[PDB]
Amino acid sequence: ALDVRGGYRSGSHAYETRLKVSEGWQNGWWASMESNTWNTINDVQVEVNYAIKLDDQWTVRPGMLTHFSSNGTRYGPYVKLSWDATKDLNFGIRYRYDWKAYRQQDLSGDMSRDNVHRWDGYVTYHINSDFTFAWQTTLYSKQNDYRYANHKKWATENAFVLQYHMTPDITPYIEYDYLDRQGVYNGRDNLSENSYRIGVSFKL
Ligand SMILES: CCCCCCCC
Ligand SMILES: CCCCCCCC
Ligand SMILES: CCCCCCCC
Ligand SMILES: CCCCCCCC
Repeated sequence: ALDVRGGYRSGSHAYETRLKVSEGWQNGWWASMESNTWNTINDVQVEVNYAIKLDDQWTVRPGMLTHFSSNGTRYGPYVKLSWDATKDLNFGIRYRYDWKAYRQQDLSGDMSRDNVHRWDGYVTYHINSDFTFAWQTTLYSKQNDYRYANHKKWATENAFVLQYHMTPDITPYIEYDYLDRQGVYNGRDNLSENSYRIGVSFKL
């Protein structure tokens, strides 16, 4: 599947575009590659996991998200648990440890590693043949002496996605995210970060 997404961030006063290609294999392997651009008025991420079928409803996915930026490489081993409660309702939970392969100045001025503990919760609800609603909730916290742009050692994200199944292989969507007070505009941080996004996913 190919996903193209454009987004506006209200606190950062910035536009971002994501181009993403993802595929599940019948042997259980799954992978994704994406690029994200950032235009104030950049990253590449590779994700791989393996789907362990516990039964017809339950799947465990050991995986890793590798994140490439100009600062360097960040490795995010994870485990995701997925439950298809019904054909129309799926729940998911993931814990990921984001470990930076590069050292950065911490809040005390010492060189350390800005590693992160990250949890995501997922609910996907196929409302009817036309629409699917998905919510992803996220909590991450710092392992070491660093902070987020909200002046805390932790922050949240909440992503709300409405997908319209126009075609069986074309799915336009709209999305609203609240990314905590993590907006940064001209060195000034602690801004409310609303995120408004529109995209479309294309199946083969
Ligand atoms: C899923 C990998 C677990 C890594 C946790 C490390 C905590 C210091
Ligand atoms: C068994 C996983 C529960 C997922 C919680 C959903 C939070 C949006
Ligand atoms: C179609 C009306 C029910 C949809 C609400 C469920 C959560 C988005
Ligand atoms: C079912 C949608 C949940 C919305 C949560 C909003 C949290 C402030």
